[PDB]
Amino acid sequence: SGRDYEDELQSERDYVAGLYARLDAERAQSQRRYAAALREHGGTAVERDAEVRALAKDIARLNVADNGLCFGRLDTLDDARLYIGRLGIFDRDNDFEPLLLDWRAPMARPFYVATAANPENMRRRRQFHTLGRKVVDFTDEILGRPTGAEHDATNDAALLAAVNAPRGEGMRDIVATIQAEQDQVIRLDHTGVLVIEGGPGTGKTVVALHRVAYLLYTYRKQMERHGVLVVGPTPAFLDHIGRVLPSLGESDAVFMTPGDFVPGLHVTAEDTPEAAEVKGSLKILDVLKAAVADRQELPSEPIPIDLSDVTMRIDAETAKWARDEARKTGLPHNEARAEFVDVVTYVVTERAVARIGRGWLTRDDKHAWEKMRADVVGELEDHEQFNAALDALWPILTPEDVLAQLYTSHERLRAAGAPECLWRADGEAWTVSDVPLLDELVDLLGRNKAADEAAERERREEEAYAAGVLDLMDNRELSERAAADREWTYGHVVVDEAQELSEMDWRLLMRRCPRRSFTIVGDLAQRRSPAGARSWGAMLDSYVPGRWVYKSLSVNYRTPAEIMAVAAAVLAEFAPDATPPDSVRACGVAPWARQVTDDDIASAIAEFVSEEAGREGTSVVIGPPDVPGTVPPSETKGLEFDAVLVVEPERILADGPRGAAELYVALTRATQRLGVLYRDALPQALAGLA
Repeated sequence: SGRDYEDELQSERDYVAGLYARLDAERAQSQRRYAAALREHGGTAVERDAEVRALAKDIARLNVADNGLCFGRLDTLDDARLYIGRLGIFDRDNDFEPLLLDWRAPMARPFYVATAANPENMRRRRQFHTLGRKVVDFTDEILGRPTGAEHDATNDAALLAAVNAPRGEGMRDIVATIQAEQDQVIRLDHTGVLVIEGGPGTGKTVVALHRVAYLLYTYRKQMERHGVLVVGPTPAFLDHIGRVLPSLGESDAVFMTPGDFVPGLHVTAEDTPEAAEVKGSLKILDVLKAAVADRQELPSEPIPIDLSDVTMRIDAETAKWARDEARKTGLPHNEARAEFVDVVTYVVTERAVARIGRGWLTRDDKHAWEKMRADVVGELEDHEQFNAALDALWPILTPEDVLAQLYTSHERLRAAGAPECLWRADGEAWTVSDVPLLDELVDLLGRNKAADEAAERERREEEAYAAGVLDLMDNRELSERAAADREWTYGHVVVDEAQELSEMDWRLLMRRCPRRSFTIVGDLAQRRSPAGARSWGAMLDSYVPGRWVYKSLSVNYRTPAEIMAVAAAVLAEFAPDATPPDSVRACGVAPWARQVTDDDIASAIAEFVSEEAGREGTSVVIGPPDVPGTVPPSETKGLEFDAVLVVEPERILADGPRGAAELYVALTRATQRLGVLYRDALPQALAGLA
């Protein structure tokens, strides 16, 4: 925040205001011509209709571009300024100098594909963050070795400028290496599944978003109507993405946490690690199917049907055989219900007619036999007891019913083949591991056609009553339509912190992306989830074996080396095979530790809070929920802060079998300074932090 930035922003605001003035002038001219064409067009009806439609299309085109007219600016190496927006605007008075470029024009291509290691003759790319007509702010990206001058809202420019290292045995530009790796990630031709993995502080998220922007510009024909699915660990991370997400053209993005997959349901609770592991693996699919198959009951004792004349019954043999036929049909449960009903009806009807036709009737009397069968079927259809018995043997199911009955009772649990770990008192107390099972049960169960039809006709009847005429009887945004439907298929899927996704989450995401375009971002060592990935292949080979590309970003520049010494020391203990990233930037202040006493903890935390108010940037306190004014490390899993104050490393390191990774994430969050307080002693680590 500074007067220079404010003045540059004001200049850009004035330019955008002039653009909007031109927009309004053109819209006024178009509206006047539209009225004139409606009222006084002397041509034929077809010509009048054509001109009126052209003007209406023009007016609609102007209106849709009113919001967020301008995307940003390109500063060429030759100092030429190009403005990129939703529409092209030209001066007829000066031979059509473009005041604004339509983002799809070739001259606007660099705004999407340009990179800091293979620039398209451009010096700088500036992005405008806007609301309505006003520019809320702007952010600069320098396509070279930045000097840390211009404001970027990501600090990458200043941090890269703050690089510090000797030339080395072989002279290396260091910065150019980072630019080259990020470019080679971004400009990759492979449009299939891509995996980006790098140590913390390498800015993997922004690189991935740049890759997404490049893909969505290059292949806009194949993806723009399908949109993007951005999956994040926490809502705050998705707000961060919303802040830093580059231009997508006319496309749109749908933001979801793994607990948001089921439309209309939000879940935050976490299971025990054992239950999480069993629910996350694909071998739960064997349980779920079994849990469905168990709902197809059989009579305990024969069920009297009591036809008006022949006192029929349905028995174990008939029910068993009809259930086998329905299962063989291969349709979902709520669809195979119809086959089950049909088979039982046929068996009962044939027995009943054979009884009625005793002596005098035989199958060779084809017509009499068929009409007798039709009569008996008609009588059965309205037979309340028969229908109730069938509904008791093969009920219509919903996913919540299946999972609640499965979790709440040990009998159905054993029948499905699940272990005792899954039992819980409350069936419908959903947890993040249940969401993919609920989604899969929608495919396993399906819809019952007759029930939906009856509900529709009823709804029409009550709506006619409400309208008071009883006796006489979408234009949504891409994200709105996409998030409301589970069947929506996305053109691209972005997953950051992807190591936390279990096998079932990957199954769901692949179900929602048949095109198999994925940008997967994460770091395996940082995994906190019990069911997370141990290796990318184990997750991705079930879908794209040998057709997924791996890229890495070893160089680390955003987070100081001094705290990285401690982070690498911890990494050496909870993961002996792990190799930390190459740190190429030391801070001006080393991290610090102190043994804060029991009552001094609040004083120290408040002191840090007070100090960070006069500072510049953003900072946070990481600690157990038991300590006032602190957040757990998992709540910061994908974020970055200037200053972090960590509470009781020896305590948060012990919760769960994966606490060391949580502490590693917590320590590595900071970009400027790291303070830590402990109570007993250092946890046989952090010796380089004092």
